[PDB]
Amino acid sequence: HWGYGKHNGPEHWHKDFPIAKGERQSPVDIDTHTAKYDPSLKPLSVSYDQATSLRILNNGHAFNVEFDDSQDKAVLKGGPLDGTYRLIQFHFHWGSLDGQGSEHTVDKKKYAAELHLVHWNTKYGDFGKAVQQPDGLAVLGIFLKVGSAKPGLQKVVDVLDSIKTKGKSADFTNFDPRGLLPESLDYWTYPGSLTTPPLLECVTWIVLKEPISVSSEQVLKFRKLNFNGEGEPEELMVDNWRPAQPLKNRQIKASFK
Ligand SMILES: O=C(O)/C=C/c1ccc(O)c(O)c1
Ligand SMILES: [Zn+2]
Repeated sequence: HWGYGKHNGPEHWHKDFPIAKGERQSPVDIDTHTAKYDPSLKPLSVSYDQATSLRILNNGHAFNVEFDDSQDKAVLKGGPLDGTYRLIQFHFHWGSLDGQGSEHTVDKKKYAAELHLVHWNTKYGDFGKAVQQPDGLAVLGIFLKVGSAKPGLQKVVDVLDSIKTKGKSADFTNFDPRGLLPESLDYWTYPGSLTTPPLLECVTWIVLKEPISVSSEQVLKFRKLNFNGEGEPEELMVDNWRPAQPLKNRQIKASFK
């Protein structure tokens, strides 16, 4: 199957998922000088106070912290969005070195990692139906740079040993995702896609301008995870990021002047 290796990595995905060469693929490079401020963009509304996390799972490509999305608990609205989007899970993409790891880039700059808070449009009823729609998902992207530790990330770092290999999961209740947000909600937004197969073109991307800082020790722990399952040759889970894709006929809008 697909992955991030030399023989099954991003350059190969188009053979099983032709949409990989589509008109609105993600990630993209955000050219800060070309992005245009859009004064009509409403401020983002991130309501995570009633968030209910459930479990953390190593799925062989990244680890996902899953939330109960059977009710309007944790929701994203406003900004470029029409309607209410419910948080279903968050995950990260990271590198084998601090100089790479993010999927979106800013003026070609690569960050050490990137957090994706995934939300689906409640007008579509469930996640599976939402990914089949052009405005089905809203993903909040947050860059991570290596520096000071992020306290709100430590509980995730400490449970990683329990989900080292593909297919392993662990209880992960009472985790507050608000601890992963930067101070400012200034953002860039554009229409795009899932960045892993099936690469569906169903995402309104909202990428925050302000990165969060995490420590070298925190990201080092991410790099101890495994892509393989237990009892299989160890392949470290590093560089699970897709590189920037052609912008094509799209404009990236900024919420700030
Ligand atoms: O196939 C699915 O069921 C979900 C895929 C998925 C979900 C969230 C992402 O950011 C992404 O790249 C892919
Ligand atoms: Zn992602």
